[PDB]
Parts: sequence; structure tokens; C-alpha cells
Amino acid sequence: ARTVKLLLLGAGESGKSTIVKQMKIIHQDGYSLEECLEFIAIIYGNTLQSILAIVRAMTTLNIQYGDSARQDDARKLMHMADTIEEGTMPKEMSDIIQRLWKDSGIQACFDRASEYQLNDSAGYYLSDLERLVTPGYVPTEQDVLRSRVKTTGIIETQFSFKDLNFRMFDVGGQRSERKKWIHCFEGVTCIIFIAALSAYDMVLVEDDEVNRMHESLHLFNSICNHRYFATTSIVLFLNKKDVFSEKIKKAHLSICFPDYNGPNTYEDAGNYIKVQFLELNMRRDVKEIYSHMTCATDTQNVKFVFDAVTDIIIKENL
Ligand SMILES: Nc1nc2c(ncn2[C@@H]2O[C@H](COP(=O)(O)OP(=O)(O)O)[C@@H](O)[C@H]2O)c(=O)[nH]1
Ligand code: ALF
Ligand SMILES: [Ca+2]
Repeated sequence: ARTVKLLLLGAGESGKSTIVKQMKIIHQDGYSLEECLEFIAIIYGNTLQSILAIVRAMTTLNIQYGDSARQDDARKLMHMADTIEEGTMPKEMSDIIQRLWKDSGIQACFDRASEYQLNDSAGYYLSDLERLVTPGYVPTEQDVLRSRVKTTGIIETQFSFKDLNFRMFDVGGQRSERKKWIHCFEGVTCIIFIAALSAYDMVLVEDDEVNRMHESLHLFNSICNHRYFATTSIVLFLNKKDVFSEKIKKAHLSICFPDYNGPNTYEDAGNYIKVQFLELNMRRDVKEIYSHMTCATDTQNVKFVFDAVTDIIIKENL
């Protein structure tokens, strides 16, 4: 019936494309077997890049292996890397990664992932390597949802829900991609801005001196107060709440906000972060921004949250 133009915005790796995958699962026909098979190479690539990053970090962070034998494994894994066909995972490689993942040194390095760049799904894939390499492996929906591919251009997702015809557009979030955003700012019905809660102790890939959350805060400030959005519903998704729940117990929020006095807890820290974003809206007197703590990889959560977003879009049309 009514056409709704939705824009998914946010900094690099915040979770935009994952929400898009969820729309296909929830509001379209989901993934076909053939579509799933196409993700094997992507998954094998992600898994390889993750362990490679952790291995590299061993040297970078000067962390020794638990068992010296792992050092040999690490080196031969490195040679295999530039030798194997991309997207593949030979048994010789899997056996090595398997042994490395179990190493205490590797684990200690894994825990220090915020000090270097590591795929969000590194732990997910590596801890489940046996299943992934089992001959005949076919990706599950969660495997597909956890996959990583940096996108840059604009992607349109169209679906019907509650009699509304959605035209959802997502774009890359890196600094280099933002210049072109303005071309998509016309006649927008709703903007979903995605910010990763767990980014508070992370630095940008574009500038290792810039805190990821400070970057998203700056970007949100620009977005929520933009001229083109005065009459558009804005919703904030504070994504990666699952990663955040674990992180908050180890990393102090003060890393990001030196002024924070509250307890480093999920509820407190989460609410404080939420306030930091929402306080940037200088049009609050005329427009309220709704926010949701989300886990883009969780279908039921995304299903729930998107249902609530459509309700807001519908209400705003009253
Ligand atoms: N654990 C977890 N991983 C997430 C979540 N949202 C996204 N990811 C993962 O983080 C990575 C980057 O997400 P992606 O959607 O590609 O980011 P985009 O660059 O903003 O499109 C992917 O590997 C996702 O599976 C989340 O809520 N929890
Ligand atoms: F910000 Al991206 F793929 F890294 F949309
Ligand atoms: Ca993307």
C-alpha cells in the first residue's frame, strides 16, 4: 500500500548488512540451499583471517605460546595462507588452526582483541571449527548471519510488512563511503542508525587513534540533526548487546567516557551510552528518537525490534 523509504546508517562494521540479512530471513523467503552454499568460501575466508590476525598479534603484543610447538604450527599456517585457494579450508590447515585455538597463549591474545583488528565472529567460527570443516558442511542461518564482507555501494532491500511496501537502503559505513550518502537523503520515511555498544574500547580502522564510539557519536550528531531529516522518523539501534554484555564485565566504560561514575554494568553502562547518543538530538523539542538495544545476529530480537519500528512508522502517519 504505502511505500516506505528506509535508510540504514552507521559507522564501519556496526551491523547494517546483518540487519539486512535478517529482513531476507524474516520478511522475504529466507535463504535457499544454493544461496547458503555461496557463503562457505566467505566463512572459510573469515575463519582464516581471524586466526591469522590473532597469530599476527602474538608477535605484535609480544605474547608467547602456551606450548612452543604452536609456534611451528603458526608459521606453517602462514605459508599455507599464501598458498591455498582463497575460500578453502584444507584438513592440514584446519588441524593447525584447531591446535592453535586451544593454546593458552592464543587465548590470552584473543582476549586482547581490542588492541588490534579482529572479526566480530572470530570466536564464533573458531570455537566451532570442527562442524565448519566436517566434510559436506553446509552453512546454517546463524553461520550466514555471522559472516563478514565489507560492502561499499548502495543495496536496496524491498519487502512488504503490515501493508507497507518497504524500500530499505544500506550503504558502507567507512569514512570513505560517507561522502556519497547525501545522494540517498531524499524523501526518507525513517532512518535506522546503528551504533555498536561494544565499540567503546575500540579504535577505527581508518585511524587507530580514534575511538570507535566517539566516531559514531560524531556521525550520529551529524545525522540526527541533518536538514534533510526534519520530518523523518529516526530510530537508534544500540547493536551488539551480546558482545557488550561480556565486554562490560572486563573493560571499563571510562575508557570511552572519562566522566562516567556509575558501575560498569550492562544496565547502567548501556543506559549511559544511550543517553550520550540521544542527547545529541538538538530537535528533541519537536522530535523524539526511539532506541533499542539489539543483537543483529539474533533473528527473534531483530524480528521484535523491527516490528516495533514499523509500529512507530505507522503511528507517525496518523
Ligand atoms: N555477536 C554479534 N555480532 C554481530 C552483531 N551485529 C553484527 N555482527 C557481526 O559483525 C560483523 C559486521 O557486521 P556487518 O553487518 O557486516 O556490518 P556493517 O559494516 O555495518 O554492514 C559481521 O560479522 C556480523 O555478523 C551483533 O549484534 N552481535
Ligand atoms: F560499514 Al560496512 F560493510 F563495514 F557497511
Ligand atoms: Ca555492510
